[PDB]
Amino acid sequence: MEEGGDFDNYYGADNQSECEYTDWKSSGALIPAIYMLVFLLGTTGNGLVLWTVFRKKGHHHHHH
Repeated sequence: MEEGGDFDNYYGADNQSECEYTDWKSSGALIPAIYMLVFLLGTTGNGLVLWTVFRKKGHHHHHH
């Protein structure tokens, strides 16, 4: 029974929107996980097999 008569435009309704109830969900108690399961599957995967082969080549970085 939230009075307010007509014209009731709710107001300050943002008090129930993505503002400070989802971003602060954790921050320091949730990232250490997703960043732990994506650490061995977001870099260790590959992105390297090329680097190593980048110092070899066996030419001159050219192929015109």
